[PDB]
Amino acid sequence: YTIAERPDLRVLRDPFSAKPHVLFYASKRVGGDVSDFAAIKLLKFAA
Amino acid sequence: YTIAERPDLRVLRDPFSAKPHVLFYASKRVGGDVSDFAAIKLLKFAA
Repeated sequence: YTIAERPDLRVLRDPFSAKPHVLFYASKRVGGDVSDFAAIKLLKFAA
Repeated sequence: YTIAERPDLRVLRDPFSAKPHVLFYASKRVGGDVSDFAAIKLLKFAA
């Protein structure tokens, strides 16, 4: 499993959009699916 | 014809209002009309 990420979390705040409120906008961006299909086995409980 | 203007291009980026966007607001200002009415003649195609 290969996770790709950017290791910092961008933070913004704005009295400018809503006037009496502050509205903290924080976001980080991150993603990943499997790189190697032979390296993960699963336990199915059915059969 | 006399053109009056400011020689720049004011850029204001706005992460705040359109929140997942950046929203560059750029505005220069310019005006102008004819200064010497004798120095422009026209070709009318009618009559």
